Amino acid sequence: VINYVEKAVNKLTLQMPYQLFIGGEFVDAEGSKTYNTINPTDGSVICQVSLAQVSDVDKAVAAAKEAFENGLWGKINARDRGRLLYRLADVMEQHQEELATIEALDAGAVYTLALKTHVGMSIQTFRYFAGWCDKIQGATIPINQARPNRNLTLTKKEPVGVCGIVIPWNYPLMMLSWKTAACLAAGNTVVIKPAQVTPLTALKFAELTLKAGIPKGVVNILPGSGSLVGQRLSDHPDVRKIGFTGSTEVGKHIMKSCALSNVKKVSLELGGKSPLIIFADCDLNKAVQMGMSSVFFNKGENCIAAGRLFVEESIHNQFVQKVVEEVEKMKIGNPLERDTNHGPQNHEAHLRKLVEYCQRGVKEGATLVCGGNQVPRPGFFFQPTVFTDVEDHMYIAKEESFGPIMIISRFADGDVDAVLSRANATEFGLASGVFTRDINKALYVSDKLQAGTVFINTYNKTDVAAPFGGFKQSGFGKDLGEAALNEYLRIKTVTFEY
Amino acid sequence: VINYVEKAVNKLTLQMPYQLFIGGEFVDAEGSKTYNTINPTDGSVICQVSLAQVSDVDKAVAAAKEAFENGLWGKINARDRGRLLYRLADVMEQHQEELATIEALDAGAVYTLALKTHVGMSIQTFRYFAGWCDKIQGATIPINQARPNRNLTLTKKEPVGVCGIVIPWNYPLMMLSWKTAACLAAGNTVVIKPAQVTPLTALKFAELTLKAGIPKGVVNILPGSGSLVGQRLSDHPDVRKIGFTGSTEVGKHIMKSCALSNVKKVSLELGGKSPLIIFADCDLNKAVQMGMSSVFFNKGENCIAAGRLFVEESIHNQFVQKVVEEVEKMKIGNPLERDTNHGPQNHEAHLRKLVEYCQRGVKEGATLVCGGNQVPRPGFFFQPTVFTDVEDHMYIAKEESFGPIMIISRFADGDVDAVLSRANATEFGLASGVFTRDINKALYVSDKLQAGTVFINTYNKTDVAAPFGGFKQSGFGKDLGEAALNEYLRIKTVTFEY
Amino acid sequence: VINYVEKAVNKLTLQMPYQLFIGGEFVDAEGSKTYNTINPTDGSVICQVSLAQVSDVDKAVAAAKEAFENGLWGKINARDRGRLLYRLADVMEQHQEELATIEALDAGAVYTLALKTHVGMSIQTFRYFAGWCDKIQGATIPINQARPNRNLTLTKKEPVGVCGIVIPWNYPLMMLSWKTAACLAAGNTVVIKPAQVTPLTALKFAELTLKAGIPKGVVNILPGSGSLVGQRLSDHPDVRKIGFTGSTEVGKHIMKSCALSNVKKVSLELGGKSPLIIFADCDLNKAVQMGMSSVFFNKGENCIAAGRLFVEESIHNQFVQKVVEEVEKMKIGNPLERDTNHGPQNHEAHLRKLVEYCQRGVKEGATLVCGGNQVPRPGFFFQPTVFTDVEDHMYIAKEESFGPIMIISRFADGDVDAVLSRANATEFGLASGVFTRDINKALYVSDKLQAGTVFINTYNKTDVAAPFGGFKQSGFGKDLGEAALNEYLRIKTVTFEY
Amino acid sequence: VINYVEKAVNKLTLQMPYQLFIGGEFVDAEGSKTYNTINPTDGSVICQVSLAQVSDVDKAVAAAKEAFENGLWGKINARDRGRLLYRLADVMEQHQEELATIEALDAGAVYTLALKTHVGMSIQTFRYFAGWCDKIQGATIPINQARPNRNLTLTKKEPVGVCGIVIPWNYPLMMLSWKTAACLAAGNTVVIKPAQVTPLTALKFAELTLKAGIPKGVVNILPGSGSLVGQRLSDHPDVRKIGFTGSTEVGKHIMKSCALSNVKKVSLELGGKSPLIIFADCDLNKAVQMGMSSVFFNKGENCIAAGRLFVEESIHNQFVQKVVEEVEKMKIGNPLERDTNHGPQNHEAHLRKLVEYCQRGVKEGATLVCGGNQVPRPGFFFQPTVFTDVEDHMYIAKEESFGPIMIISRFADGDVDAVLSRANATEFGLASGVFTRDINKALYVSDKLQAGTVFINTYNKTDVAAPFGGFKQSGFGKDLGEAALNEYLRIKTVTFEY
Repeated sequence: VINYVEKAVNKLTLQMPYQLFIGGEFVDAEGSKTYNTINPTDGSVICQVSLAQVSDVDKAVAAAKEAFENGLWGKINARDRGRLLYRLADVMEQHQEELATIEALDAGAVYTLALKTHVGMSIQTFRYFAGWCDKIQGATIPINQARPNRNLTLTKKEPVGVCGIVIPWNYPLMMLSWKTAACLAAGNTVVIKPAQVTPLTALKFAELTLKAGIPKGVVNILPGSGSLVGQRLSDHPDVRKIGFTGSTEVGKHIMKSCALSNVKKVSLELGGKSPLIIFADCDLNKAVQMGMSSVFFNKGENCIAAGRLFVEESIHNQFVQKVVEEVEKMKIGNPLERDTNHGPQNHEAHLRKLVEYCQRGVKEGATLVCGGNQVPRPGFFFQPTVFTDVEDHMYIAKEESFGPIMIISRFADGDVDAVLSRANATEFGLASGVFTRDINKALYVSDKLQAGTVFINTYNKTDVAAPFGGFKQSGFGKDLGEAALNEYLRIKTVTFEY
Repeated sequence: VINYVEKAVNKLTLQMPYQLFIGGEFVDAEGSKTYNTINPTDGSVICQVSLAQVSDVDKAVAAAKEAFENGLWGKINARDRGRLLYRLADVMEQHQEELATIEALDAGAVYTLALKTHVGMSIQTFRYFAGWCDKIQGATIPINQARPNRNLTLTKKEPVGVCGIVIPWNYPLMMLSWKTAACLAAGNTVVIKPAQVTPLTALKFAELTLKAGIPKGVVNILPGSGSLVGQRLSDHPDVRKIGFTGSTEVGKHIMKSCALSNVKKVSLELGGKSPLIIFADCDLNKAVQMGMSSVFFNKGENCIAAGRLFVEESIHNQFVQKVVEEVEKMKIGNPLERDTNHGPQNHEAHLRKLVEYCQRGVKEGATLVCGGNQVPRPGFFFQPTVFTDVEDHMYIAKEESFGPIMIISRFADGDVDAVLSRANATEFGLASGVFTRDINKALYVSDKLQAGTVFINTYNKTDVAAPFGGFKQSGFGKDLGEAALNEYLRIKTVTFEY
Repeated sequence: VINYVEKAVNKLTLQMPYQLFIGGEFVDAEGSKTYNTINPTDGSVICQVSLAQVSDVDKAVAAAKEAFENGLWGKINARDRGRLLYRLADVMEQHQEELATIEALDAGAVYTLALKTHVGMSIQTFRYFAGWCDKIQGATIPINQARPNRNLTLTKKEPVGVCGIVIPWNYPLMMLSWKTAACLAAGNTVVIKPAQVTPLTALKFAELTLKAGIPKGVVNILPGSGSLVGQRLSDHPDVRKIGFTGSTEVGKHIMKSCALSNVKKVSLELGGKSPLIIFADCDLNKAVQMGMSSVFFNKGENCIAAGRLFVEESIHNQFVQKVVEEVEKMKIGNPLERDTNHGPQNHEAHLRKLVEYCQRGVKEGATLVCGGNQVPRPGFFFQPTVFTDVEDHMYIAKEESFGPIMIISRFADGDVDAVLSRANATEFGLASGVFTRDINKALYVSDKLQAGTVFINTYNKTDVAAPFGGFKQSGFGKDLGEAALNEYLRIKTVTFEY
Repeated sequence: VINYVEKAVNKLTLQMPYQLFIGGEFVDAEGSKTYNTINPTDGSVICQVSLAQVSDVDKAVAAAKEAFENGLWGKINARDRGRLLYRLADVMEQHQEELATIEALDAGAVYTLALKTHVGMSIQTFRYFAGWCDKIQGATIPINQARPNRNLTLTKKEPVGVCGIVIPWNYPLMMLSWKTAACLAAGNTVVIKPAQVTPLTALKFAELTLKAGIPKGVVNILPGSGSLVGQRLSDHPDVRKIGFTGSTEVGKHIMKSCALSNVKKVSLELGGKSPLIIFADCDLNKAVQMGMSSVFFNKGENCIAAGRLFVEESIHNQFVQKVVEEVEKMKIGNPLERDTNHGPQNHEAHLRKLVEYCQRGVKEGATLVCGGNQVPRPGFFFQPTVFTDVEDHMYIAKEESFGPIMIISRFADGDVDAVLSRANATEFGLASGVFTRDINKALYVSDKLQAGTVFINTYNKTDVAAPFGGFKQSGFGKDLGEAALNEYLRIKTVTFEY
């Protein structure tokens, strides 16, 4: 029997585990330490959650190691491992309303969006990777023959072993799912650290692994702080791989820690300052719709959000007025209400960063066209914001907001290479976009953009089959697609002579 | 007009450049600093070589950056890049005797081995990767369609940009070639740091890039110290990837430096303590030949050398008897003499280390069967050495010698799981081998060995098509094979809506 | 509602459709023509089944074509096509006892075997290929650029369209599933011609596609004769691909008919005369068990059955003695009885062929050790048969029996190339096998066998992930594995200049 | 010594072999039978060429079988096979002016074009496929394990054996090269039948394989008639694969002959009636330039030639004006004059068909804008022709001219699906094109065109890396690219239990 926090909301009775998940069991932290998780819609405490300590990380890694080395997970067929992951996706789908509600409460995710993306995409993720398990293939290789003898060379794809996954708070279930699905499909076991401020879908996911029949110790979940739990994962001598999504500075420190312990493999998705170039020959009304999506989707708490929009001089003014007209129509409110378009920011500290961000933008001389402030109501709501007259030297031209802030610069009519130069003048390279009806421009611009993803006449179009990862200081390695599996596999070369 | 050190030796005239190679020209280091390179056959000075300084590193990187961003290398067809690399291999072949002789002088490589391996495998490497240039392909992916609209998703494989390559001294030209061929085939430009003690084939290779018509700036070579030149390459904001081969300790430091600068990609090949398991049911004569090769090849200065032999108890004495008989037959001497089959160790400090290594082995209780000492002749020759009665706790059972030292333990007849457990009891995971005529044991043992390469009834059988890299603290990433290209490429996802 | 033949048997109530399945409905053939399907355990009529006519084929193809061009199947995401095929596998699993019972009645398949293989492997097949739908990917290719312009080249993997599947009677549901799963996973629609003698699991499968939600017209099933139905499919101008399994002479005629109509694509699996080579150094008791399986699995009605065993002279007599002991332990009876391990032959005309086959074997001079005859009982049972002293010139050394007839030849001790030569002296090349504990022999023999599949120290080990198809007159193209998808896809190359 | 026809021409002394090439020797046909090859520039006899008989085909196939089974070609490393094919490409390059002059003489290929395309692409083809030899790789597959035992499954890619290649007369050397390079890269041996009317570059090519060191019997060339030589190749019991390019009717007959002999593999490229769709929003002057190339390239003797141009109503009349202006500037004459744009048709019978084709187009009501008859001058020149007011039911809208005849229909402005319907209403499916600056039209149109190749904003842009082959009655299988290799390889599955 599992201890729950029960809550009746959204016409459901939520049953939320709140303890550490280690070796198939929900257990209190060492010395029963806990912390509060906060609802961004009204600032209230949802419940108390176990606060993992160093000894708890060690118990989790030990359980993951045992599950990998001696447990059923390491012995079953690749095809049966896949069956378990498909059953897990089915169990998640049976609980999708509940998971989406927990996400609305814990993260401020608009409920209708959370069904489709936060939860719906996580289900797609497990189903996609489940189908990879028995389709992961090595090679046979036509090497030179040590005549008069013969040689056969093959490669074997093998699991890396115990992995640590450290994730951020913007899409708690979905980020967990991206990495976990690929990690488990490859035959590994895992210790997951959700962001401290958003542990609840992760703990509910953990209970779902029990319903799906995932062997004990395969998945272990440790709510708690990065500087304690995350740090110990990256230092642990039995952990062989870290998968990380978060900030550039923490990513640096994680890679350092992987280096100084046991040269564990690492992949890093480190956010960005993604440019969107909008030419005068685009479909303007579509560009407004997609341009706004690029910035405001999931209240701007979106790794690939367009952090700058460059708009061609001759449509710039019409583009801005049309955006303001559409911004006025956005319904801000409780994420659980079906008419809500724009939910609260994830947590209070982040809201404060956003207020300070927009003060600095006004200070340095950009034109505030709308928004810029906390919305007057309970919780942590921020008004959808539009800046124009942004210049390349400005702080808001360089720094990632991670909030609903459209940062617009103009470019001269016909100025393709000049605008690309401005778009590429960043140490980030996560995403980018271009809107234009002209095929020659669309193709040339996507070639020249220095980003891991280029959207053409769309934005936010991710898919579980399409690899997602950054260039330069946005990190390296892919989540999603076949490419993601390579992070979680090792290649063994076997050469016979006969 | 290039300055050479000219030397008549081995029935040819060596013309050795000795300066830094930057932006397609040979140039002195800052303040014209130099150092001496030493011939391990007699301890004599071969010549003075430029000693690269930090500002030379910045010059090399800026030439590489400019070659990549604006030069012909970034504009030519992939197929034409391939033609230049195939022409480079042909120029290397035209100079194969000269290169092999430089290698014999600088590194102590036995000339007939150097022609076949050091040089011959380098020519194969460039020809292999030249064929990859126009066969590097991305994907088209069947993503969910944003109905009523359509979506097309593709991936583009793109070069990463300026790369830094830092290599060790055991196979100077061949290590350089493994990494450089894959690096250039992917369309990157490169700054290479050869080990300080062995710069000469690298600088001759650099001259050959001019004869092959490789555009200036594409290849830049900086003889000099790792603590200075290597460090600055790992720290440089314009370098996007480091490929490194060397010690675990330096690899940790490079990975750390990659993190703390700009999260540059890194691959690491870090050596190991590779076990070779010899069962009683093998062909014993062939096991002696291959077992000796596994230790003594290239005077044991060999990343994948077997660092422990486990020999089934019922054949252990007869195996050791036969090994001793063959060691007595080895001809130790000048690497340029055609009768020589064991040349000098690469440099004096390494010779000292081996003497000390064998002292510790005797001290801790291992039976010295033969060798153990410097050979009483000029230069840095070390005796082919056999230890028996080696126990798992011994220092020589855990530490990598990188010298011609066969380290033998017994295992009981019928043991398989017990010896595997002892063979896998290391934080390294580079290579391994198993000799047996039994199919079931061969397959089972290769499955169970925790190493990047498993040889079955052979050893040292590398091939340019077969990926090579370690597990655990032997690092990550591959050299050789199609898999090596992935270290040198980035994946851009492009998603259209139409 | 659907019309069923109801039958209480095996502690179940069977509900068997018996009509044509066209455009999502069971319908009578033109003129309400029918034929009888025969239970091979007693020779009784199971029921009457619609007898498809030419006008019915034209309707099936029309329904398939509409379903492809205008129906839902042609519009849904690949991922959703995959979900439907997974759902199909789940429905087949929910009905596995019933499907296994129908196969016992219709094909004489021993129920416990049918559950595990005929049905169990069919379920695996649909789940395997369901996983492929959203992982079928084309390429982007680094072509030469028409300077000063640029070029992009990609390939798209597309369905072929309407396919005809013509299958034999030995594994009615399983053969249907192999081809249909790959065909549908690639996005095609299908008209299936089951062998006239075994229509019933196919018709039940048809009903299960309704339960799974497969759009109408995607799967169409036409019980009837090959000379009428099969021939029209192969002639039809709207069918773009035929997948065929059966005899070499019908395969040739199908391929000719594909040629003369509209150059439709064709794949052919044409049976064989598969050699199994048993060396004296194998595990002998295992060789007896695996050797028995290679011949007697599914009453020898097995495309990959070993049609010749070559046994090394020093173990021959002992092998034969041990085989006869095991053959005597075989329980011949009703496939529905749990103790049965050898069921009846599929139908009467095949039983007649087996009797004549053995008559000719005795006539030409082989020694009949046991069997060779119809068992004295109702139905069409054939006694497990062993021949020894078979010479290469004999009819039974050359021609496929497709019955439970073990055909044994000796080869001299130490021969390898001589036995390989005899094993390869056939126009067939479907499967083959080798038993030996010697790694060098196993690898060498597998290299030299001219067959699509080589089993090493096992036999009948097929897997849904492992491609299966023949060389030479055994045909071309693969079922199972990623390779199977290629028979059902076309590649479009798209080249842009910009 | 080799017998040559010597000819002083184009500043060279051509040395042209004229005999059969069998087993590395040039030999007369049976009974010293010969035929005349005709210069299409003036109708003169170039020389007499051996006329292969049935007994000559059997000798060529015997030489190829022995070369494959017992000769060096079947024994060398894949990498060494690649080196020989690279060297062959280099020998062809050394003789490129000579080969291009022979092509001018024998096929009427314009010399400047023959250098760049007929010969230049043939050289690229060998170099591309030479790079594939050591990169052809099979798989290791994660099958279910027969517990308590283990299983390993791998695939091996192997050559098919003796192949026959039957080619047409439009690009004699280039079609030979496409097929032969992929065939040989995969490790096969080959018997080539050049079109009877154009044997000379093939026989010169054969001599070049001797200079390149291709082992004797690997390549065999038999000039002679399709109905005798080509027929015997497709009937031969030792030929395992036919690669064919030519007409649909011959291709059907070839495929039928493959069926009835020994089920040999077959690939077919059968020409087309390829539509080029030109929208009003294209770059019009470039549309005219590319539209002209699409038709008139290589005097229309081009299997991917646009056989219908659909031009949007609002630009139709201007398009046709510009075309007539460009056609009047075309220089018609001797293929050796360096200003010739338009050479003679390949041979007399083809010229006569072109005259009848144009009579038929006029008779059925199409408007002849220019040309339509034989240029008055010696040889077989045909006037570059333009037809407008072409309607869908017309013979010239359905049938391939294979000549310099632009066949233009309008389509209504703003229609897209309707023009697609008309473009797709053919049983052919080889190539197609679309000219438009609109990205959404380009992508949608390329998706909907039922053709193996779609060109966007270009035409005739083939590349040795980009697979080329038809859909529907244009045949199946690819030439060029990695995909071509699969026609020439077979897959062996090897499954171990241990």
